[PDB]
Amino acid sequence: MKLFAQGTSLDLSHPHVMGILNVTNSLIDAVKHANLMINAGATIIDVGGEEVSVEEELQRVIPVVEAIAQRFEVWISVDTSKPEVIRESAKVGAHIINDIRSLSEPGALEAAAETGLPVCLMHMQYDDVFAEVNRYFIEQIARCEQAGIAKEKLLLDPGFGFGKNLSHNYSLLARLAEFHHFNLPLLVGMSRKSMIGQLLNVGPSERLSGSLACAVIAAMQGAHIIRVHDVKETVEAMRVVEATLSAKE
Amino acid sequence: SMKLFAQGTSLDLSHPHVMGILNVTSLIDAVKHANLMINAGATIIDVGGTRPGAAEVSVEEELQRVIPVVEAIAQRFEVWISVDTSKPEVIRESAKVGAHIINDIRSLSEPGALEAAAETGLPVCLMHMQYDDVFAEVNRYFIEQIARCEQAGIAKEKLLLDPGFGFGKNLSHNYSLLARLAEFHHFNLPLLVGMSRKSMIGQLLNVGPSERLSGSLACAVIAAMQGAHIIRVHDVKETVEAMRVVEATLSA
Ligand SMILES: C[C@H](C(=O)O)c1n[nH]c2nc(N)[nH]c(=O)c2c1=O
Ligand SMILES: C[C@H](C(=O)O)c1n[nH]c2nc(N)[nH]c(=O)c2c1=O
Repeated sequence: MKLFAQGTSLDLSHPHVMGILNVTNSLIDAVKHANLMINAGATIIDVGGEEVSVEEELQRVIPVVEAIAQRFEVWISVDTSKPEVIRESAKVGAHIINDIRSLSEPGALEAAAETGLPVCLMHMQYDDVFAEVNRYFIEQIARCEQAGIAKEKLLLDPGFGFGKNLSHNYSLLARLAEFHHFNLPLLVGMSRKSMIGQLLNVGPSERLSGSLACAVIAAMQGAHIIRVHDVKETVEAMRVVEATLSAKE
Repeated sequence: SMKLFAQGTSLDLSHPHVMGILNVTSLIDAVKHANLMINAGATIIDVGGTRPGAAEVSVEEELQRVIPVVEAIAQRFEVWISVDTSKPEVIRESAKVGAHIINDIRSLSEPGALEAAAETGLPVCLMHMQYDDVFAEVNRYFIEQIARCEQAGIAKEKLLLDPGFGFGKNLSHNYSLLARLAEFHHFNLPLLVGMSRKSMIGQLLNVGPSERLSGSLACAVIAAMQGAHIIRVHDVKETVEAMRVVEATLSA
């Protein structure tokens, strides 16, 4: 199970650490940061600046993708919902459209087909959160298939955070591997999220450990992309989960 | 459901537990390191005076080191206490002073240890150490020492099972055990594991003993999500943090 973008490939045969690059100096404060996270072992960067106008956003997020495409052989993930951004990021060398809104914005769906790139679908918004999020995946995977983006370019993200309380969150985390039925890759972002801040009662700086544990639980069920802030630590932990799932038969 | 019973008190093995490590190699300093682990969540304290090539201590030295420490805890905290020792005197004497778990990494193999672990009606932790299957070899070892114990005074509802992480097992042997670990629940006996800053993290990381925290946290959370009841760590504040999220996914 691989991804294909801008001529290259991503091997989802082992789990993958993606760092976060909120681009909200500036441009140099951005390439410095991505350098480090690549040094840490991030195999994808998640660039993003989000509301704001589509000119503010292009202004910020597009040059940063450019410098990274023309300095490191790392994969590049654009976090945005706007169609201009989708089509311009693709034209510079981005690999994954990452839309938290799931292509919902006017013309974003079509722009995402227009690029031929992998696109990541995340659930957002009766206590069957797993049915709720599965059927949201069953819906959107068809909405995109009608749009003509092949299912083999589709990535699933349950939507940790946002509007879900503690209970719902951890029911998803518990039933993560049940989404493997799609045969589609699973991206997960839980780092420093409130499902760790409430459980551990610590400022946003010190959630590193409850974080790491969410990263391992995900990965032990076969999650393919994990979206974090503390990359060096998550890579190291990801090293020993690969050592574990390789010891199986 | 499982629960461990010693010294007229119990132990809720349903949710996982974090065991700290109190190396005693003074006593003021031991009680201080006890309090901090207790604050950080430690439900058990392992008291220790067991490393390959380390100085052989005497039985006078041991009781000198370890017996005043269990005393200071038993009367100052409500925490459960494990003694890490392999000597019969240290067993009997520490049982007298309010010890809860006997932790013999040499599985009561010293002359008179089995007997001494009988005369004290406390739980004993069995530990495997030392071609076909390292899980097969470990399991047949638990099949053995579970019987030699039962024929001795003690019951099966007193035993703890622990495979042998560290102790010369190579990186795959180590990581294959961590992957078939839930299979040891077939015993229907508590699972205690210890992996903090071991060589399975030291090798696969190419990293010094200090900076194995993240690798260690991971091995704990893999072990916990498979149902290990007790987890032996130096970095306790960090382990109970990770176990809280483990508890949260296991539950909801
Ligand atoms: C704003 C927030 C954050 O960075 O904390 C956030 N932005 N973008 C995201 N994209 C994906 N695929 N999954 C996520 O969880 C996620 C986030 O949580
Ligand atoms: C760090 C040291 C070593 O491996 O040399 C060591 N001492 N005492 C121990 N007791 C239990 N129950 N389990 C263990 O793994 C263990 C150790 O690993």
